[PDB]
Amino acid sequence: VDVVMAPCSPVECRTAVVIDVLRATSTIVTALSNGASGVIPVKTIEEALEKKKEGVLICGERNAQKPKGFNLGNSPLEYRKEKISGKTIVLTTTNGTQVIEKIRSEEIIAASFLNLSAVVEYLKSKEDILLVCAGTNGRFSLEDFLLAGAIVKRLKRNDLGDGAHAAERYFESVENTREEIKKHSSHAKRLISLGFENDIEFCTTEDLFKTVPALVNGVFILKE
Amino acid sequence: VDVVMAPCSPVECRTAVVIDVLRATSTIVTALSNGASGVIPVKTIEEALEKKKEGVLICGERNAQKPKGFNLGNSPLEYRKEKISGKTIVLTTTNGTQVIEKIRSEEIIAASFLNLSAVVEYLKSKEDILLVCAGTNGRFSLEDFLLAGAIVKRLKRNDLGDGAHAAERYFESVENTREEIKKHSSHAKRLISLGFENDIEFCTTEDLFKTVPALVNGVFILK
Repeated sequence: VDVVMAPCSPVECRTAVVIDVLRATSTIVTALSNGASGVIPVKTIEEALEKKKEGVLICGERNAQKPKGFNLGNSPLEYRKEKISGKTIVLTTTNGTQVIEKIRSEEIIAASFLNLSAVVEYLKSKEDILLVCAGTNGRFSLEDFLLAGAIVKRLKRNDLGDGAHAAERYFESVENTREEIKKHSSHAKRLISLGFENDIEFCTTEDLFKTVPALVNGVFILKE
Repeated sequence: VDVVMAPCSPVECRTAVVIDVLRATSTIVTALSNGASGVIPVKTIEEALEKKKEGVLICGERNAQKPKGFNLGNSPLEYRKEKISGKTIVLTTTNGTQVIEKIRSEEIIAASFLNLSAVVEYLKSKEDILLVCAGTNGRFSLEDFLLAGAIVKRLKRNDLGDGAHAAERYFESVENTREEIKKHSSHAKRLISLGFENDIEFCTTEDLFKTVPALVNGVFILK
Protein backbone atom coordinates (compact mmCIF):
# COMPACT_ATOMS: atom_id res chain seq x y z
CA VAL A 1 0.00 0.00 0.00
CA ASP A 2 1.30 3.46 -0.87
CA VAL A 3 0.14 7.05 -1.16
CA VAL A 4 0.73 9.48 -4.03
CA MET A 5 -0.08 13.21 -3.94
CA ALA A 6 -1.10 14.80 -7.25
CA PRO A 7 0.61 12.23 -9.54
CA CYS A 8 2.09 13.51 -12.81
CA SER A 9 2.23 10.45 -15.03
CA PRO A 10 0.11 7.30 -15.14
CA VAL A 11 0.08 5.35 -11.89
CA GLU A 12 -0.66 1.62 -12.03
CA CYS A 13 -2.14 -0.57 -9.33
CA ARG A 14 -4.87 -3.15 -8.87
CA THR A 15 -7.09 -1.06 -6.58
CA ALA A 16 -6.95 2.75 -6.67
CA VAL A 17 -8.58 5.05 -4.13
CA VAL A 18 -9.12 8.65 -5.22
CA ILE A 19 -9.10 11.17 -2.38
CA ASP A 20 -10.27 14.79 -2.59
CA VAL A 21 -11.70 15.49 0.84
CA LEU A 22 -12.37 19.10 0.57
CA ARG A 23 -15.30 18.46 -1.54
CA ALA A 24 -14.80 16.44 -4.76
CA THR A 25 -14.88 12.96 -3.24
CA SER A 26 -16.96 14.25 -0.33
CA THR A 27 -19.47 15.53 -2.92
CA ILE A 28 -19.42 12.28 -4.89
CA VAL A 29 -19.99 10.14 -1.78
CA THR A 30 -22.70 12.45 -0.46
CA ALA A 31 -24.54 12.65 -3.79
CA LEU A 32 -24.65 8.88 -4.21
CA SER A 33 -25.41 8.29 -0.53
CA ASN A 34 -28.43 10.58 -0.90
CA GLY A 35 -29.94 8.78 -3.87
CA ALA A 36 -28.21 10.22 -6.95
CA SER A 37 -28.07 7.78 -9.89
CA GLY A 38 -24.43 8.47 -10.60
CA VAL A 39 -21.75 11.14 -10.68
CA ILE A 40 -19.90 11.76 -13.93
CA PRO A 41 -16.54 13.48 -13.52
CA VAL A 42 -15.88 15.84 -16.44
CA LYS A 43 -12.85 18.04 -17.19
CA THR A 44 -14.26 21.25 -18.67
CA ILE A 45 -17.26 23.51 -18.13
CA GLU A 46 -17.98 23.15 -21.84
CA GLU A 47 -18.19 19.35 -21.63
CA ALA A 48 -20.26 19.71 -18.46
CA LEU A 49 -22.86 22.09 -19.89
CA GLU A 50 -22.88 19.95 -23.04
CA LYS A 51 -24.39 17.00 -21.16
CA LYS A 52 -27.38 18.91 -19.81
CA LYS A 53 -30.70 17.07 -20.07
CA GLU A 54 -33.69 16.22 -17.85
CA GLY A 55 -32.74 14.24 -14.76
CA VAL A 56 -29.16 15.45 -15.20
CA LEU A 57 -27.62 18.25 -13.15
CA ILE A 58 -24.54 20.22 -14.19
CA CYS A 59 -22.42 20.65 -11.08
CA GLY A 60 -18.96 21.67 -10.06
CA GLU A 61 -16.72 24.59 -9.31
CA ARG A 62 -14.01 26.90 -10.56
CA ASN A 63 -12.30 29.02 -7.91
CA ALA A 64 -14.41 26.92 -5.52
CA GLN A 65 -17.58 28.68 -6.68
CA LYS A 66 -20.47 27.39 -8.82
CA PRO A 67 -19.89 28.31 -12.50
CA LYS A 68 -22.40 30.41 -14.40
CA GLY A 69 -25.35 28.40 -15.68
CA PHE A 70 -24.72 25.47 -13.34
CA ASN A 71 -27.34 23.77 -11.18
CA LEU A 72 -25.18 23.07 -8.12
CA GLY A 73 -21.73 24.02 -6.82
CA ASN A 74 -19.25 21.72 -5.08
CA SER A 75 -20.58 21.99 -1.53
CA PRO A 76 -21.63 18.52 -0.30
CA LEU A 77 -24.41 20.25 1.66
CA GLU A 78 -26.22 21.13 -1.60
CA TYR A 79 -26.68 17.46 -2.48
CA ARG A 80 -29.78 16.75 -0.40
CA LYS A 81 -32.09 13.85 -1.28
CA GLU A 82 -34.94 16.20 -2.16
CA LYS A 83 -32.79 17.77 -4.86
CA ILE A 84 -30.76 14.93 -6.41
CA SER A 85 -32.51 11.64 -5.64
CA GLY A 86 -32.70 9.53 -8.79
CA LYS A 87 -30.83 12.18 -10.77
CA THR A 88 -27.55 11.96 -12.66
CA ILE A 89 -24.82 14.35 -11.56
CA VAL A 90 -22.24 15.67 -14.01
CA LEU A 91 -19.36 16.93 -11.88
CA THR A 92 -16.53 19.17 -13.00
CA THR A 93 -13.90 20.51 -10.64
CA THR A 94 -10.50 22.12 -11.09
CA ASN A 95 -8.36 19.27 -12.43
CA GLY A 96 -10.91 16.67 -11.34
CA THR A 97 -10.64 14.32 -14.30
CA GLN A 98 -6.91 15.05 -14.45
CA VAL A 99 -6.12 13.00 -11.35
CA ILE A 100 -8.57 10.28 -12.34
CA GLU A 101 -7.15 10.00 -15.87
CA LYS A 102 -3.65 9.21 -14.58
CA ILE A 103 -4.95 6.05 -12.95
CA ARG A 104 -4.47 2.63 -14.55
CA SER A 105 -6.25 -0.01 -12.48
CA GLU A 106 -8.95 -2.65 -12.24
CA GLU A 107 -11.01 -0.41 -9.99
CA ILE A 108 -11.26 3.16 -8.74
CA ILE A 109 -13.28 3.96 -5.62
CA ALA A 110 -13.95 7.33 -3.98
CA ALA A 111 -12.91 7.90 -0.37
CA SER A 112 -13.77 10.67 2.10
CA PHE A 113 -13.99 11.00 5.89
CA LEU A 114 -17.75 10.61 5.31
CA ASN A 115 -17.34 6.95 4.30
CA LEU A 116 -13.96 6.16 5.87
CA SER A 117 -14.91 2.96 7.71
CA ALA A 118 -16.73 1.57 4.67
CA VAL A 119 -13.71 2.18 2.44
CA VAL A 120 -11.39 0.56 4.98
CA GLU A 121 -13.63 -2.51 5.11
CA TYR A 122 -13.67 -2.75 1.32
CA LEU A 123 -9.88 -2.50 1.11
CA LYS A 124 -9.02 -4.93 3.93
CA SER A 125 -9.15 -7.81 1.46
CA LYS A 126 -7.45 -5.97 -1.39
CA GLU A 127 -3.80 -6.37 -2.34
CA ASP A 128 -1.79 -3.70 -4.19
CA ILE A 129 -3.62 -0.56 -3.13
CA LEU A 130 -2.70 2.97 -4.19
CA LEU A 131 -4.30 5.93 -2.39
CA VAL A 132 -4.36 8.82 -4.88
CA CYS A 133 -4.67 12.27 -3.29
CA ALA A 134 -5.82 14.93 -5.76
CA GLY A 135 -3.89 17.75 -4.13
CA THR A 136 -4.79 21.40 -4.69
CA ASN A 137 -3.72 23.18 -7.88
CA GLY A 138 -0.62 21.00 -7.90
CA ARG A 139 0.15 21.64 -4.23
CA PHE A 140 0.14 19.39 -1.18
CA SER A 141 -3.32 18.81 0.34
CA LEU A 142 -3.21 18.27 4.11
CA GLU A 143 -6.79 16.96 4.34
CA ASP A 144 -6.22 14.42 1.55
CA PHE A 145 -2.96 13.28 3.16
CA LEU A 146 -4.71 13.06 6.53
CA LEU A 147 -7.46 10.78 5.21
CA ALA A 148 -4.85 8.65 3.47
CA GLY A 149 -3.01 8.29 6.78
CA ALA A 150 -6.21 7.31 8.59
CA ILE A 151 -6.95 4.68 5.96
CA VAL A 152 -3.41 3.29 6.10
CA LYS A 153 -3.39 3.11 9.93
CA ARG A 154 -6.63 1.13 9.97
CA LEU A 155 -5.46 -1.33 7.32
CA LYS A 156 -2.74 -2.53 9.70
CA ARG A 157 -0.28 -3.48 6.94
CA ASN A 158 3.50 -3.66 7.21
CA ASP A 159 4.07 -3.51 3.45
CA LEU A 160 3.90 0.29 3.19
CA GLY A 161 5.41 2.51 0.52
CA ASP A 162 7.11 5.78 1.52
CA GLY A 163 3.93 7.80 1.04
CA ALA A 164 1.79 5.45 3.11
CA HIS A 165 4.37 5.43 5.89
CA ALA A 166 4.65 9.21 6.06
CA ALA A 167 0.85 9.61 5.93
CA GLU A 168 0.34 7.11 8.74
CA ARG A 169 2.99 8.76 10.93
CA TYR A 170 1.48 12.17 10.20
CA PHE A 171 -1.99 10.84 11.07
CA GLU A 172 -0.72 9.52 14.42
CA SER A 173 0.35 13.07 15.36
CA VAL A 174 -3.17 14.46 14.92
CA GLU A 175 -5.33 15.00 18.00
CA ASN A 176 -8.41 16.37 16.23
CA THR A 177 -8.90 15.89 12.48
CA ARG A 178 -11.39 18.74 12.10
CA GLU A 179 -9.25 21.24 14.03
CA GLU A 180 -6.07 20.08 12.30
CA ILE A 181 -7.64 20.78 8.92
CA LYS A 182 -9.15 24.14 9.91
CA LYS A 183 -5.81 25.37 11.27
CA HIS A 184 -3.37 24.00 8.68
CA SER A 185 -5.08 23.35 5.36
CA SER A 186 -4.60 26.32 3.02
CA HIS A 187 -7.54 25.12 0.93
CA ALA A 188 -9.72 24.85 4.04
CA LYS A 189 -8.82 28.49 4.68
CA ARG A 190 -9.80 29.49 1.17
CA LEU A 191 -13.14 27.73 1.53
CA ILE A 192 -13.76 29.43 4.89
CA SER A 193 -12.85 32.81 3.39
CA LEU A 194 -15.51 32.30 0.71
CA GLY A 195 -18.14 31.38 3.29
CA PHE A 196 -17.97 27.58 3.09
CA GLU A 197 -16.88 26.85 6.68
CA ASN A 198 -19.91 24.55 7.07
CA ASP A 199 -18.41 22.34 4.33
CA ILE A 200 -15.24 21.83 6.36
CA GLU A 201 -17.27 20.57 9.31
CA PHE A 202 -19.41 18.29 7.16
CA CYS A 203 -16.43 16.96 5.22
CA THR A 204 -14.60 16.13 8.45
CA THR A 205 -17.56 14.20 9.86
CA GLU A 206 -16.55 10.55 9.98
CA ASP A 207 -18.77 7.71 8.85
CA LEU A 208 -21.91 9.71 8.31
CA PHE A 209 -22.27 7.31 5.37
CA LYS A 210 -21.48 3.63 4.75
CA THR A 211 -21.24 3.60 0.95
CA VAL A 212 -18.34 3.03 -1.48
CA PRO A 213 -18.56 4.73 -4.89
CA ALA A 214 -16.72 3.00 -7.71
CA LEU A 215 -15.93 4.40 -11.14
CA VAL A 216 -17.76 2.15 -13.58
CA ASN A 217 -17.52 3.06 -17.26
CA GLY A 218 -16.76 6.70 -16.53
CA VAL A 219 -19.44 6.95 -13.87
CA PHE A 220 -19.21 6.75 -10.08
CA ILE A 221 -22.00 4.49 -8.82
CA LEU A 222 -22.61 2.47 -5.69
CA LYS A 223 -21.33 -1.07 -5.28
CA GLU A 224 -22.54 -3.74 -2.86
CA VAL B 1 7.07 28.11 3.55
CA ASP B 2 5.65 25.02 1.86
CA VAL B 3 6.78 21.64 0.55
CA VAL B 4 5.90 19.92 -2.71
CA MET B 5 6.73 16.32 -3.63
CA ALA B 6 7.60 15.73 -7.29
CA PRO B 7 5.69 18.73 -8.76
CA CYS B 8 3.95 18.19 -12.10
CA SER B 9 3.72 21.75 -13.39
CA PRO B 10 5.93 24.81 -12.93
CA VAL B 11 5.74 25.99 -9.32
CA GLU B 12 6.62 29.61 -8.56
CA CYS B 13 8.30 31.06 -5.49
CA ARG B 14 11.01 33.63 -4.77
CA THR B 15 13.32 31.07 -3.18
CA ALA B 16 13.33 27.33 -3.82
CA VAL B 17 15.22 24.47 -2.20
CA VAL B 18 15.73 21.35 -4.30
CA ILE B 19 15.89 18.15 -2.27
CA ASP B 20 17.10 14.77 -3.57
CA VAL B 21 18.88 13.37 -0.55
CA LEU B 22 19.43 9.91 -1.68
CA ARG B 23 22.10 11.12 -3.89
CA ALA B 24 21.54 13.90 -6.49
CA THR B 25 21.60 16.91 -4.15
CA SER B 26 23.95 15.08 -1.79
CA THR B 27 26.15 14.60 -4.87
CA ILE B 28 25.88 18.26 -5.86
CA VAL B 29 26.73 19.42 -2.33
CA THR B 30 29.68 17.03 -2.03
CA ALA B 31 31.09 17.81 -5.48
CA LEU B 32 31.08 21.59 -5.00
CA SER B 33 32.26 21.35 -1.39
CA ASN B 34 35.26 19.37 -2.64
CA GLY B 35 36.40 21.68 -5.42
CA ALA B 36 34.23 21.12 -8.50
CA SER B 37 33.86 24.35 -10.49
CA GLY B 38 30.18 23.68 -10.98
CA VAL B 39 27.63 20.97 -11.65
CA ILE B 40 25.57 21.12 -14.84
CA PRO B 41 22.31 19.12 -14.78
CA VAL B 42 21.69 17.37 -18.10
CA LYS B 43 18.61 15.46 -19.27
CA THR B 44 19.81 12.65 -21.56
CA ILE B 45 22.90 10.44 -21.56
CA GLU B 46 23.43 11.54 -25.16
CA GLU B 47 23.58 15.19 -24.16
CA ALA B 48 25.98 14.42 -21.32
CA LEU B 49 28.43 12.58 -23.58
CA GLU B 50 28.45 15.50 -26.02
CA LYS B 51 29.84 17.82 -23.34
CA LYS B 52 32.99 15.74 -22.91
CA LYS B 53 36.21 17.78 -23.04
CA GLU B 54 39.22 18.85 -20.98
CA GLY B 55 38.24 19.92 -17.48
CA VAL B 56 34.85 18.19 -17.69
CA LEU B 57 33.64 14.93 -16.15
CA ILE B 58 30.57 13.08 -17.41
CA CYS B 59 28.71 11.75 -14.39
CA GLY B 60 25.36 10.36 -13.37
CA GLU B 61 23.18 7.31 -13.22
CA ARG B 62 20.49 5.16 -14.74
CA ASN B 63 18.94 2.51 -12.51
CA ALA B 64 21.31 3.91 -9.86
CA GLN B 65 24.42 2.71 -11.71
CA LYS B 66 27.10 4.58 -13.67
CA PRO B 67 26.43 4.33 -17.43
CA LYS B 68 29.11 3.20 -19.90
CA GLY B 69 31.48 5.97 -20.96
CA PHE B 70 30.86 7.94 -17.77
CA ASN B 71 33.62 9.11 -15.43
CA LEU B 72 31.68 8.94 -12.16
CA GLY B 73 28.36 7.47 -11.05
CA ASN B 74 25.99 9.14 -8.60
CA SER B 75 27.61 8.06 -5.33
CA PRO B 76 28.67 11.18 -3.38
CA LEU B 77 31.68 9.18 -2.15
CA GLU B 78 33.23 9.14 -5.65
CA TYR B 79 33.44 12.92 -5.65
CA ARG B 80 36.77 13.23 -3.83
CA LYS B 81 38.60 16.57 -3.97
CA GLU B 82 41.71 15.03 -5.52
CA LYS B 83 39.46 13.60 -8.23
CA ILE B 84 37.17 16.48 -9.23
CA SER B 85 38.78 19.63 -7.82
CA GLY B 86 38.65 22.37 -10.43
CA LYS B 87 36.64 20.19 -12.81
CA THR B 88 33.22 20.91 -14.30
CA ILE B 89 30.75 18.14 -13.47
CA VAL B 90 28.16 17.10 -16.04
CA LEU B 91 25.44 15.33 -14.06
CA THR B 92 22.55 13.39 -15.50
CA THR B 93 20.16 11.44 -13.32
CA THR B 94 16.99 9.57 -14.25
CA ASN B 95 14.70 12.53 -13.58
CA GLY B 96 17.07 15.32 -12.60
CA THR B 97 16.20 17.92 -15.24
CA GLN B 98 12.58 16.75 -15.04
CA VAL B 99 12.25 18.03 -11.48
CA ILE B 100 14.48 21.10 -11.86
CA GLU B 101 12.46 22.27 -14.88
CA LYS B 102 9.36 22.59 -12.70
CA ILE B 103 11.04 25.14 -10.43
CA ARG B 104 10.08 28.63 -11.51
CA SER B 105 12.36 30.56 -9.16
CA GLU B 106 15.22 33.04 -9.49
CA GLU B 107 16.80 31.67 -6.33
CA ILE B 108 17.30 27.91 -6.25
CA ILE B 109 19.56 26.12 -3.77
CA ALA B 110 20.47 22.48 -3.19
CA ALA B 111 19.96 20.86 0.19
CA SER B 112 21.05 17.63 1.87
CA PHE B 113 21.58 16.45 5.44
CA LEU B 114 25.24 17.12 4.60
CA ASN B 115 24.72 20.91 4.59
CA LEU B 116 21.53 21.19 6.66
CA SER B 117 22.55 23.96 9.08
CA ALA B 118 24.15 25.91 6.23
CA VAL B 119 20.88 25.73 4.29
CA VAL B 120 18.89 26.78 7.36
CA GLU B 121 21.09 29.84 7.99
CA TYR B 122 20.86 30.80 4.32
CA LEU B 123 17.05 30.69 4.40
CA LYS B 124 16.75 32.68 7.63
CA SER B 125 16.42 35.91 5.64
CA LYS B 126 14.15 34.61 2.87
CA GLU B 127 10.53 35.71 2.47
CA ASP B 128 8.80 33.05 0.38
CA ILE B 129 10.27 29.54 0.39
CA LEU B 130 9.31 26.36 -1.42
CA LEU B 131 11.07 23.11 -0.54
CA VAL B 132 10.89 20.92 -3.63
CA CYS B 133 11.36 17.19 -3.01
CA ALA B 134 12.35 15.29 -6.17
CA GLY B 135 10.48 12.09 -5.42
CA THR B 136 11.42 8.60 -6.61
CA ASN B 137 10.25 7.82 -10.15
CA GLY B 138 7.20 9.97 -9.51
CA ARG B 139 6.47 8.37 -6.13
CA PHE B 140 6.79 9.81 -2.63
CA SER B 141 10.39 10.01 -1.32
CA LEU B 142 10.51 9.50 2.44
CA GLU B 143 14.09 10.72 2.85
CA ASP B 144 13.37 13.95 0.96
CA PHE B 145 10.23 14.60 3.02
CA LEU B 146 12.24 13.99 6.20
CA LEU B 147 14.90 16.54 5.24
CA ALA B 148 12.17 19.00 4.27
CA GLY B 149 10.59 18.56 7.70
CA ALA B 150 13.94 19.00 9.48
CA ILE B 151 14.44 22.26 7.59
CA VAL B 152 10.97 23.60 8.37
CA LYS B 153 11.52 22.78 12.05
CA ARG B 154 14.77 24.76 12.14
CA LEU B 155 13.38 27.75 10.25
CA LYS B 156 11.12 28.48 13.23
CA ARG B 157 8.34 29.79 10.97
CA ASN B 158 4.58 30.02 11.56
CA ASP B 159 3.56 30.64 7.96
CA LEU B 160 3.60 27.01 6.78
CA GLY B 161 1.71 25.63 3.81
CA ASP B 162 0.17 22.13 3.92
CA GLY B 163 3.31 20.34 2.79
CA ALA B 164 5.56 22.07 5.31
CA HIS B 165 3.22 21.34 8.20
CA ALA B 166 2.87 17.67 7.26
CA ALA B 167 6.64 17.37 6.80
CA GLU B 168 7.37 18.97 10.16
CA ARG B 169 4.87 16.69 11.96
CA TYR B 170 6.35 13.69 10.23
CA PHE B 171 9.88 14.75 11.22
CA GLU B 172 8.71 14.99 14.84
CA SER B 173 7.68 11.34 14.72
CA VAL B 174 11.19 10.18 13.85
CA GLU B 175 13.44 8.87 16.62
CA ASN B 176 16.48 8.31 14.38
CA THR B 177 16.90 9.80 10.90
CA ARG B 178 19.26 7.15 9.56
CA GLU B 179 17.26 4.21 10.90
CA GLU B 180 13.97 5.73 9.75
CA ILE B 181 15.32 5.95 6.22
CA LYS B 182 17.01 2.52 6.16
CA LYS B 183 13.79 0.87 7.32
CA HIS B 184 11.09 2.83 5.51
CA SER B 185 12.56 4.44 2.41
CA SER B 186 12.01 2.24 -0.64
CA HIS B 187 14.83 3.95 -2.56
CA ALA B 188 17.18 3.66 0.41
CA LYS B 189 16.40 -0.06 0.56
CA ARG B 190 17.01 -0.28 -3.19
CA LEU B 191 20.40 1.45 -2.91
CA ILE B 192 21.32 -0.83 -0.01
CA SER B 193 20.45 -3.89 -2.13
CA LEU B 194 22.70 -2.52 -4.87
CA GLY B 195 25.72 -2.14 -2.57
CA PHE B 196 25.40 1.54 -1.70
CA GLU B 197 24.88 1.31 2.08
CA ASN B 198 27.87 3.67 2.47
CA ASP B 199 25.91 6.29 0.51
CA ILE B 200 22.97 5.92 2.90
CA GLU B 201 25.16 6.60 5.93
CA PHE B 202 27.06 9.41 4.23
CA CYS B 203 23.99 11.19 2.83
CA THR B 204 22.25 11.07 6.21
CA THR B 205 25.28 12.54 7.99
CA GLU B 206 24.49 16.07 9.16
CA ASP B 207 26.71 19.09 8.49
CA LEU B 208 29.85 17.65 6.96
CA PHE B 209 29.84 20.73 4.75
CA LYS B 210 28.94 24.40 5.14
CA THR B 211 28.34 25.18 1.48
CA VAL B 212 25.06 26.07 -0.22
CA PRO B 213 25.00 25.18 -3.93
CA ALA B 214 22.86 27.52 -6.01
CA LEU B 215 21.56 26.81 -9.50
CA VAL B 216 22.57 29.91 -11.44
CA ASN B 217 21.17 29.85 -14.97
CA GLY B 218 21.71 26.15 -15.62
CA VAL B 219 24.73 25.52 -13.42
CA PHE B 220 25.02 24.71 -9.72
CA ILE B 221 27.86 26.81 -8.28
CA LEU B 222 28.94 28.35 -4.99
CA LYS B 223 28.17 32.08 -4.96
